[PDB]
Amino acid sequence: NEKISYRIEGPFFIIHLINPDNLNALEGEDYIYLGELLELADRNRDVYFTIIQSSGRFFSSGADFKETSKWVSNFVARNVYVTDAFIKHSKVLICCLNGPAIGLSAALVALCDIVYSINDKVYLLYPFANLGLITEGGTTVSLPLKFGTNTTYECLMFNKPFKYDIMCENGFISKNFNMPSSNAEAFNAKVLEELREKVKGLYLPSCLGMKKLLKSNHIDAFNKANSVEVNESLKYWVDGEPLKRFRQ
Amino acid sequence: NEKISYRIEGPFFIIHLINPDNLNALEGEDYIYLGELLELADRNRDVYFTIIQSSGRFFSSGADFKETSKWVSNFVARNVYVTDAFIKHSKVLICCLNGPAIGLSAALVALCDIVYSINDKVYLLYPFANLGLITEGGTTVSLPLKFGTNTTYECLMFNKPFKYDIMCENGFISKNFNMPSSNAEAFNAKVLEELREKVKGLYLPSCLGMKKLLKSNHIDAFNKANSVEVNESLKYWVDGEPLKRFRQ
Amino acid sequence: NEKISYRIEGPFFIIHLINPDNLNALEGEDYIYLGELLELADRNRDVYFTIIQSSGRFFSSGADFKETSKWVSNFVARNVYVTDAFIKHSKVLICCLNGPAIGLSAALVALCDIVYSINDKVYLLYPFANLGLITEGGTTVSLPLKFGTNTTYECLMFNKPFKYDIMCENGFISKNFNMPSSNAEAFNAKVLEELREKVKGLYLPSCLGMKKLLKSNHIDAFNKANSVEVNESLKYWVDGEPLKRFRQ
Amino acid sequence: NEKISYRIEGPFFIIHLINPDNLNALEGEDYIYLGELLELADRNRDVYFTIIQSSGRFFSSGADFKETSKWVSNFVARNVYVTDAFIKHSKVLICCLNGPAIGLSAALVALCDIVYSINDKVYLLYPFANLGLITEGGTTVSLPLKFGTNTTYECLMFNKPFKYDIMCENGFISKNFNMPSSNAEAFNAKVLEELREKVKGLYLPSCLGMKKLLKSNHIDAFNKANSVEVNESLKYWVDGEPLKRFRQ
Amino acid sequence: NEKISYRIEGPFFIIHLINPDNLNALEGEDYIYLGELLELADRNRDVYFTIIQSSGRFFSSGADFKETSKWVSNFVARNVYVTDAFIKHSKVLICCLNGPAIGLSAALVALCDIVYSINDKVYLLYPFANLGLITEGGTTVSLPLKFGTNTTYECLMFNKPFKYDIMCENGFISKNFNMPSSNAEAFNAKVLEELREKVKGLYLPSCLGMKKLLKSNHIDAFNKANSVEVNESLKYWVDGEPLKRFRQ
Amino acid sequence: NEKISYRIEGPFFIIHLINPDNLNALEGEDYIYLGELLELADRNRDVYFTIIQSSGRFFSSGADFKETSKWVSNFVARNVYVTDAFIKHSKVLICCLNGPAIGLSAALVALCDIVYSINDKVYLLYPFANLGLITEGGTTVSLPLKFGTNTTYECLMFNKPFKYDIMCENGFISKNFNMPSSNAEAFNAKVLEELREKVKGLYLPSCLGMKKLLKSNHIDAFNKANSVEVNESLKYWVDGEPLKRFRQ
Repeated sequence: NEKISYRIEGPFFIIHLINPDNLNALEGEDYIYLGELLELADRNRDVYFTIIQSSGRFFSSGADFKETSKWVSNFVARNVYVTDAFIKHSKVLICCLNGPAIGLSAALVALCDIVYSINDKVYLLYPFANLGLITEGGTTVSLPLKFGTNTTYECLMFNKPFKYDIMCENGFISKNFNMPSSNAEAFNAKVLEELREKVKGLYLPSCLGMKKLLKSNHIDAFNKANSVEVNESLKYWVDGEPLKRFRQ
Repeated sequence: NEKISYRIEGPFFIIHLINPDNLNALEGEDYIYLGELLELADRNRDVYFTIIQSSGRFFSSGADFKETSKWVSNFVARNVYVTDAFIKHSKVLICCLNGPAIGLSAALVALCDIVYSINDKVYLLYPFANLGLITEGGTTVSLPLKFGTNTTYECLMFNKPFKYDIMCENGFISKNFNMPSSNAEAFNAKVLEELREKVKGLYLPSCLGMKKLLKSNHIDAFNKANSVEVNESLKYWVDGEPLKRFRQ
Repeated sequence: NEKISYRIEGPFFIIHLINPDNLNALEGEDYIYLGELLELADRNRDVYFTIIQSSGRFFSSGADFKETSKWVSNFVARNVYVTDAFIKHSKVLICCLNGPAIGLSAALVALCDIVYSINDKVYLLYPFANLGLITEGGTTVSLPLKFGTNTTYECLMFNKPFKYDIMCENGFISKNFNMPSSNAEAFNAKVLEELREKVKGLYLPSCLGMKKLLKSNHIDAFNKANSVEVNESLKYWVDGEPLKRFRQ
Repeated sequence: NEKISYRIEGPFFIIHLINPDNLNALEGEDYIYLGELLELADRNRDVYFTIIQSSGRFFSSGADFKETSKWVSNFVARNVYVTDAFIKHSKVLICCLNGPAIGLSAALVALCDIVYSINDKVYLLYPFANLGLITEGGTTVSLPLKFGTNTTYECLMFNKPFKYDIMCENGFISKNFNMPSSNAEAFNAKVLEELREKVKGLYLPSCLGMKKLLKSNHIDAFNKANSVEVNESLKYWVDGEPLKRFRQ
Repeated sequence: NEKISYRIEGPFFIIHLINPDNLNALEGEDYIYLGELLELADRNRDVYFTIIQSSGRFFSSGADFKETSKWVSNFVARNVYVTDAFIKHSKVLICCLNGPAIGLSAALVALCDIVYSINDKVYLLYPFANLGLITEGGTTVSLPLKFGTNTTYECLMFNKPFKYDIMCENGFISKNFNMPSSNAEAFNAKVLEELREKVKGLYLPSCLGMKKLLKSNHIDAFNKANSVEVNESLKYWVDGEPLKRFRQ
Repeated sequence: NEKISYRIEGPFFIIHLINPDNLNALEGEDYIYLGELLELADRNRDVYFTIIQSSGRFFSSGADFKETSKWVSNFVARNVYVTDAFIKHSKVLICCLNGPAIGLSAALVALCDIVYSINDKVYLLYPFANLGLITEGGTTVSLPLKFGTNTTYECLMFNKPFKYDIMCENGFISKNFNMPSSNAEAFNAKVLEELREKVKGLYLPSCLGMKKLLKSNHIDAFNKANSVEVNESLKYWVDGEPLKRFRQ
């Protein structure tokens, strides 16, 4: 893949979105690829942390759109697959939010264990109501969990962003680096520099044991959300509203 | 009913408490009526949102109190009935908090999906400990969910209000309109004006699909809370403490 | 026990850590004793509230460390026993945080229903990753519940404190008394003075009824966390990492 | 109570229905009394087994029937109370079926851990459909559990007995003593004689440990059945059908 | 529909398979139609029982088989739809087994509340292993429930029939009419004649109340089985094994 | 291991107890070894069925018994380990019962998916009450599931065998080969001969898909039983009763 790279640095398996010119819009095969990198990280016994980093001004603008139009099966398969990979991952998922994330890629940011922001202009947008669709990527559970149920209805029902202030107010962001949006690259490096200091001394397998115990609180609910979100959407696709809306 | 009106405006089924002289105190039949308006809204295929609006300085002061005194069966039936109607409603419930809500009507404000406040003097009071009673209207689940479990014990155990600051700190309020308490009517209009702009463009059935998926996270827990709250209270009624306290 | 006292004052069963010289470090038998005081409080029909108070500058520095080294069975038995006593207690648990709590005693502070702080220097530290161990004392459930899941991963994975600001931001603390750390004794008295005013008027059995309904939301999850935390740790003990680390 | 006696013989707390002239029909206070004997047995640390024995040709013909007619609250309270006592009992419940059981007393026979029959004419009848009522005494769970779900619908829907053949076919009866119905007294003695031989040698607290682990499989489902059976019946009582039918 | 008729006789909504020449093989639209008859029966407030009757020597031989071959979506939609209709039906489902049932129609016989057999040659066959498929029509739950888990593995793993003896041994059949297979018509009439006698006297809404309480024991498990059976099969379809096998 | 062999024959991974002189009594390391053979079978993508075969007149007489006596930790570790391996195994487990099984090895026979008996003298004995112990090897769930809850209390409470008649009455045995106990070897061969015929034609991965869906009905309950059985036993070991009894 040309749009996504990865490397391993000690106990950190680093994944990087490197298509800043297209706002790291991602296609179905890019979400499959992302899911296969998480499988590589999950099987590497040296890796303890999987860091998701991007580039440019946006973290990701979400799904890139260009009865064979029954092409929506490959769209739903790709969503379920990469959502499932984020849900079951056993290594510590850390998102470096270098800017806004929209759609499915905003959903994956909400499934990460720890999130860091470049600055206070980041936001998460879930435009399901404007696309004639419903929750996806496990957001049925992840948004009420991490932002509270009333805030969640305000954002989702009226297609409004989860902004920085709301993020800080719910503790979704562990640390804001307060750095210019023109350099994601320095933000990417300074997070890894800070991660290298905080793991010194620690017994890393302990991080994995805690995560495993922590993930069991909601693992059923996340897995069921992945399934009922798909099921419930089929009828939106059969009606055809998403198909108009997905064109302007 | 003279104390409660309703009208439909496009996709908004609007319910309005219009007894500002008695602080919109409500009797058992007023809670039944409220429950029957939610059934009318829930069956109207044009309605997508049910807005609960009040009048005057208070949203509601709660239950209006004036072996035939086994009149507590009609009090518990009315609580279960209207709590159940709020729990199962499939349209987006939006509360316009024009002032304080106390008791059962404070419980229904906590069951709404979205809440807006007129100003920073609003509060929610659950005086169960001062009435020799226990949680009701599904507050066993709704308060820890939307305010956090420690805050919940502080308010409930010592009969203390959930004030505006606590509300904003937990994101219970989506927007404070910062308007004088002498005009609920202008606050009621400006919320509907803002709701008319935010639904433009959206696919409304999408709002319902998300809600249905969202409500399933806690539907069992809310339904069981409605039942065990009643069960567990019976013995408080059999002792007689509420009966003294319900008189001064 | 010389390090822990208790007394009863009306409806308040008061437990007090009185070993400020050793930062109220506690041994296995001190955690057993704590668990037996909660059984005495839980069976006293006059008691409605169990207040946990300490002394000096620290609330508690946690476990005091000085194939017979299979002495870890008595360490795991003591943790399960006192965690279980906090989990099932039916009286209102109120912690007077007079300073930092670390380890197992930080875990018990997170199981209390209501927490008050002496001042803004208090913190909670869970150094499991630095000891080659995993979550304990029901923290698998209590930390994500009361601080949110992302904040929880940041603190636990990197051995970082849950500080005052994070505490206030999640509403973990009901009231900060803003008093010097040199006098826990005046902080202990002023909390009890304020508790004596807030219970006046109330029907105390109502406090117990609400708690019982409130505790049922998570009782299964807390009991299972107590068990799987032990189970999952055994292999950390069998490896031997904790044994080195527990020495410097 | 004149209709019910009890005695203790080593580790056996023996309860005996001794009103053969009225077919051991039982009134509300007799079901309360039965429930209080199970509390005495449950608290006696010497008792390991609670044997329920009757007299005459019937084990029990069920409830004995002779807005004050809101006397149905004391009928529902008595059912919930004695059902709950059978559900939570921690000692081995053994029923000596000396003949047919009908109604609520047939429900309690289905909640016993072990059942012995005098002869092949015993039967269990649940006439809920002929009384304009619904399942009670936890039969919603106990009948499908111990007789299978299709057999259960055939018996309940059409008011038909669970006969001996059906009982043996599902293993509801551990042993048929094949003795005449004219002597329950010899059947009562020969069961106790056989119980005295089978406990010799055994570690009795082991019987209690197994039961505790065994009861946890369905304890939630039994407790919820006790509650939803009552809830769901209220509307049958409010209609009035049971009231006619309860008279001929 | 030419292959399926229905009529209403007092409280019995009678559905009849009338294509004995093709062994009542059913196509996708015939399963949809069956599902729509259950919706008509479920909404008719006069109906209390829905009787499923067939004709000829077989109850049904199952699915009738004659990238457009992505025709398997309409095959999976039809299975989920009619399985769901049987799962949620609120009226008493009674199957008149006039002979063998195979496949999806054998699955629907296992979802009926009560089953009657014409004679001892009836059998139920689930040939999933011989078709390169997996459980369907909720058989994941219904077979272990009504036949026991070991018997279930023997039949399913090796493509072997659930025969009459196994049926009687688990109480799946309420009554065998012992009548020749050459006249389903007289068997159909004699069941309805016997149903007309057994409902006399009873309070029919009581049948519905019991069913509602009874169905709640497993409703979650049946609904989840309907979903995970589909999900898990997709990959069998993507491999292509069913497609060969579905041809000979 | 000298007492246990294994071989692979097409899709059958065959495990064989070959110590007929000691009635295939098994030690802790033999249960570990059994657990490691199930891991080898579970990872072999060619294997679809794991057949457990024994030798001589007994299938197995159970645990072979010959503060270092804190040797009970290695006894509880071995039980949990091999129980867990049987619980999670994904290949079809088939037990060839060549005679009686007692203790932990009787527990593993109850965890097999399919059971065949040599003749009608086989039995399963769970002597927990005679050893001052409680249920183990997941029998808390497996016995009530496969034999019914009343039968289960009769056998367990009074230390009585689950005999052949009870086995056939609950369908625990798929087929009795009716062969002399002097030749387990011919019974072992004739089962494999019959297994080779029944798999011909079938799509074997289908067997695995069904099993996976089937095992999910009770997987939580089996895993929790494995844990709470151990937990609850510790106090029986701390008392010391098992230690006397384990000697005569």
